[PDB]
Amino acid sequence: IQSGGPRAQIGTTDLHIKAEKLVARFIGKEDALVFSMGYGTNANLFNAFLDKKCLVISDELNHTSIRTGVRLSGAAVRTFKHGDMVGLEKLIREQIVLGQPKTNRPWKKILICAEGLFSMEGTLCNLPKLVELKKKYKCYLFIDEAHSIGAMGPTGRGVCEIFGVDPKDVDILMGTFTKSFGAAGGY
Amino acid sequence: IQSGGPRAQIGTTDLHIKAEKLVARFIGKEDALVFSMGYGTNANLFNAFLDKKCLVISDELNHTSIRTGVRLSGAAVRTFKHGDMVGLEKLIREQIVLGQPKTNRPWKKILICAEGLFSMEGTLCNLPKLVELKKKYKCYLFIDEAHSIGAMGPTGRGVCEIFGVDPKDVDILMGTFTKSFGAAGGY
Repeated sequence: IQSGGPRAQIGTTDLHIKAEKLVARFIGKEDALVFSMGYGTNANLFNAFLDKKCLVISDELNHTSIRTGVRLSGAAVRTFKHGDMVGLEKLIREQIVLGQPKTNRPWKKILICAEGLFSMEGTLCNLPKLVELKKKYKCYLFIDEAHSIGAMGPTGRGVCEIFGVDPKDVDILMGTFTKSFGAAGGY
Repeated sequence: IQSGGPRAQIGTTDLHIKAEKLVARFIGKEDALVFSMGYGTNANLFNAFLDKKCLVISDELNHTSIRTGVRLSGAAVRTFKHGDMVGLEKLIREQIVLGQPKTNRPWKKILICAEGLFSMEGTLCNLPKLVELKKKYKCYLFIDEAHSIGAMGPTGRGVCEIFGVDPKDVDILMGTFTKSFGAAGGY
């Protein structure tokens, strides 16, 4: 029941490797990592791959962990009304045109954050149209499948199975084992 | 008394090579070209090395040939009042900040055009301060020594000799043999 330390120092075992391989095969992607907390995952991801010259366009109903993780990095934030895609496209166009505030230089990067299922409304996210705009405007996509994985779809793979979307158009997928697997952690 | 054709086709002789070498040695630069007209030189230079995403900051008293050459290329033009350097620095700063019009992207290039001696006022150009700002703000310098070369300076080299400026801070120097050499052409 005792760990050794960080994964980089001594903490890794073969069980971690097996779990990562099995999760990656289950989702349909190439590789995966596992952590000991979902809140920590969402809080420490964006700090790692973002900066203060980038932009994040996230839904207004996102979880608190995503907000904390984005706040820790330094990027700019703009939100669109929940379940509205014309507003999303309009915001994307306007923010590409305007550029960085007070300097008007081109945005170095644009990331879109959403959720597979919002667990206060019960609604889904319009994944096919999100893929359409991300391909058209060269954005990136981040999806949080905390409540979708394991419990939705014909065989339980989430919203990609529900909408028939190939799980290669989504740049980063993350979820937790807490909701529908009776365990703890994230990936 | 007959030429053959363009310099690229058959028109070159050894006399052209000797003249280019001697002019380059006389001015103090590394290499030079000679043409058959000064108006044509000024009209066809900027078309060759400029574009529509660049900016030209020229004095308000420049010759007509410079204006035609700049107009033929497509670049944007802004002028500063004659004999005023605070306005020049202010314009440089504002135009670097603002960027390309209606798009606000960074200026791809900035070129400053002046004259060694303005042959309607009799005044010179403040070469040392022009060099100071071009070095400070990373601009480029173009000088038109039509009336200065041959007839000004301790030994007749122009405004570089008058101000003691090393003729390496000036990116492009051009003049004519019409005024003070009793001939025709330009370099």
